[PDB]
Amino acid sequence: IAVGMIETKGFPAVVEAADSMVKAARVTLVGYEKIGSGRVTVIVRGDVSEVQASVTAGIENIRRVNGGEVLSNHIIARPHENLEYVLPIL
Amino acid sequence: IAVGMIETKGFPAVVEAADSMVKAARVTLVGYEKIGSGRVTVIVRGDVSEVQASVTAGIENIRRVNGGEVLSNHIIARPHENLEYVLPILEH
Amino acid sequence: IAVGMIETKGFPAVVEAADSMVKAARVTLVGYEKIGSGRVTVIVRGDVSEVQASVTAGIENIRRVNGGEVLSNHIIARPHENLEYVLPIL
Amino acid sequence: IAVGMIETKGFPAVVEAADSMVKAARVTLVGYEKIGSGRVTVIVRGDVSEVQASVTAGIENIRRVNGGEVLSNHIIARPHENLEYVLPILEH
Amino acid sequence: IAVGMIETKGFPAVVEAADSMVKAARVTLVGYEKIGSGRVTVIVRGDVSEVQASVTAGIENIRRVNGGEVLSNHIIARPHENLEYVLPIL
Amino acid sequence: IAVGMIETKGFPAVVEAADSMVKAARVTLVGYEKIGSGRVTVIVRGDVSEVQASVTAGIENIRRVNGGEVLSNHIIARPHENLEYVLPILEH
Repeated sequence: IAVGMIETKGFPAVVEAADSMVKAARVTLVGYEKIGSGRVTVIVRGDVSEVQASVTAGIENIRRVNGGEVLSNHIIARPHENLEYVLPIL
Repeated sequence: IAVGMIETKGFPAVVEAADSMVKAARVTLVGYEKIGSGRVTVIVRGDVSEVQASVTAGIENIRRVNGGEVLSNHIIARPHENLEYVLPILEH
Repeated sequence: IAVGMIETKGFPAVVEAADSMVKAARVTLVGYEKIGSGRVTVIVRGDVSEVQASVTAGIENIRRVNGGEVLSNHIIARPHENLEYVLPIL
Repeated sequence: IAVGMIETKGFPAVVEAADSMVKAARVTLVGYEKIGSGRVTVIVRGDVSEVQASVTAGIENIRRVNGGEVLSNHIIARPHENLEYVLPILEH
Repeated sequence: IAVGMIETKGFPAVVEAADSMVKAARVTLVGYEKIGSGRVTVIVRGDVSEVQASVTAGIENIRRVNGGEVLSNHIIARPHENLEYVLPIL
Repeated sequence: IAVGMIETKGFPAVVEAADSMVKAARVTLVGYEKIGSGRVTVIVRGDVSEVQASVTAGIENIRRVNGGEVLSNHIIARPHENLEYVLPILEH
């Protein structure tokens, strides 16, 4: 039920973030959010330990990306149920 | 009928803001608004006291966020009814 | 029939602009316009003297906003009827 | 069949532009176009002489606008028909 | 079957680009693409020699535009058929 | 099942990228993605060898483009299935 997010400047980087994330750990990819300014976020759910593993992987592997830039990242272990239908984290 | 808002630059931050807000106090998260340029606002309604507690929590918990940035925040204790049907400050 | 507009960088500020506007004077709020770049405008109609009162209030009260920034503001006392259905001022 | 355009950075300015244009001369306001980055263009059609009078008025009246800024302006006296169905320069 | 494109910062300039393009040569205007950041592209098709003529005209005439700014331009003489329905070049 | 992407600042560049990619090798152009700020990505799928040949060609041919700029590029040889239904990397 944890949520993990990686926000990049650039689309290719966000794809590699996503790929690496789902490969590293037992997490599933649920979201891809654009907010303009080149800022795109990919979002996964899973056990916190796994989501935690997945996010670490994504951040590491983005430096493999020519032009890759990570803007922010975050994990929430136990997100409130109210978030599930306001925010595209589902 | 109070309204609280936190505007961040970055999406993960806005999610923490939201999570923190609804956890800290008895308030309902009613929305999330993009206006471009990375700027996204998370919005809650509740008793002023609870909204004030939600906003304070969200602001202080965003500093935990790697790459998190808070651009603005605001509370209106008693917003005018006119605002509800022009501005996205009732449930989306 | 006057039109008053306040444009801010930031959404919360635009809400406070709106709130203050409708509270100060006999004006009604009709519009909220986004043009990107963080630029959002709120728009009211009413008697010029009131719209005038309302805009003054909104500009004053935005400094109460943590992160508040006013970009522009304007009043038109007697807007042409052609504007009403091209521009979201209605 | 002339076309006149004024592009501003800021929405209130574009409204003044439009107001000024249709007041100064015998022209019709046919649209308003956003392309991002605050950039919004107001567009009119009319006789070249009237369009030229509209645009001049709009530009000079925007300096009245607090925070107003004009980014570009242009007139085409006799625009090619091809433009009408690719570019938003007939009534929106 | 050639494709010619002119990208400006600003809308009025893109209109003058378009106008000049279709006037200079035997080319037809097919596209107007926005990608944000003020960046708008107009797109024509025609014989390469004509498209070539049309693009030269558009670039020259944009300096007539108060506030005119050309960001990029390009011609492809013989674009792959796969481009026609992925990209708004048709 | 490899994926190749080229992200440009500017639309004409992205068209050259695409043209170059599908011409250089046996790959299919599956999309074009805007994320704002001028940033547009062109995306192909194919055998890794062909995708690698497509991307190299596109990058080197964009330097021909007047005003062309490449912001990022990337290839994933064996992308995870999960990506296909969250990210726009199957045909648009």
